[PDB]
Amino acid sequence: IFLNVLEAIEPGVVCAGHDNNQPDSFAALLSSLNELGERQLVHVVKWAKALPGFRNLHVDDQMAVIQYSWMGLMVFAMGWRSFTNVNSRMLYFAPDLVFNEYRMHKSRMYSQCVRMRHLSQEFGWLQITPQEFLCMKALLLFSIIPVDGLKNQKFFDELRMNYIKELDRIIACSRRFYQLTKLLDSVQPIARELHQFAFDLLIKSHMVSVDFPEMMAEIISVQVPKILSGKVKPIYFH
Ligand SMILES: C[C@](O)(COc1ccc(C#N)c2ccccc12)C(=O)Nc1ccc(C#N)c(C(F)(F)F)c1
Repeated sequence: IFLNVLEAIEPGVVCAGHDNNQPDSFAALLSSLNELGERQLVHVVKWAKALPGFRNLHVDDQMAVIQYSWMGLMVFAMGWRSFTNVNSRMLYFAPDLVFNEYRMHKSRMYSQCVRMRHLSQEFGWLQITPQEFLCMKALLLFSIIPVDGLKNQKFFDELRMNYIKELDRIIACSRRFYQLTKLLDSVQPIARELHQFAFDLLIKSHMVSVDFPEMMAEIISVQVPKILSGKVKPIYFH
């Protein structure tokens, strides 16, 4: 039942709308990454709200965790696509936005991309199944909260616990749980580097010819700083 649900609500492919007939440029690549992220958010919200038990959370907490977890969710999903689609040879951000090393360098996000490629390879090395991927991704939505707590911390704690239990079941074991939790923890530092990058870019957006979509600009200026300043922190297993 649980896996049936995750499979059913998994979003289809989301395209960036990038012009691949134009020579690569920092401005063009970043405008496309921004647009892609904005398009993806729309689906992340619909996805999250259709997750088992998600509606139990206080309305404010729902929006909050989606926004805090947004980067991590996409890093994880992107690494999986890269693994399944091109065996981690390139970063599959979208069917029309595939990054080779040249693009990684021109985007000025090289270090972050390399780390995501390593994550992509991990899916292969650990032979992560599509079902483990789905459950781990759902768990990622419940892996970052305010140090001060949510409006209804109890409901969140209950939900996170239940999702960990579903991962347990899909595994059923100790060694596997160790690997998977270690993998999940690895997503956080990567999302952090991207959060920092996004924040720095927004602040200087008017000087690099980059354009930021409405929702993304709000989240980067309201939510991301809470993460970078340590007011909102990921939940690590280890
Ligand atoms: C530079 C930027 O356009 C900034 O975009 C974001 C800024 C702040 C976020 C927050 N909070 C945020 C959360 C989620 C996605 C993007 C976000 C970018 O990184 N885009 C990007 C687009 C698609 C995927 C994918 N898949 C990824 C990937 F996750 F890194 F892989 C990255």
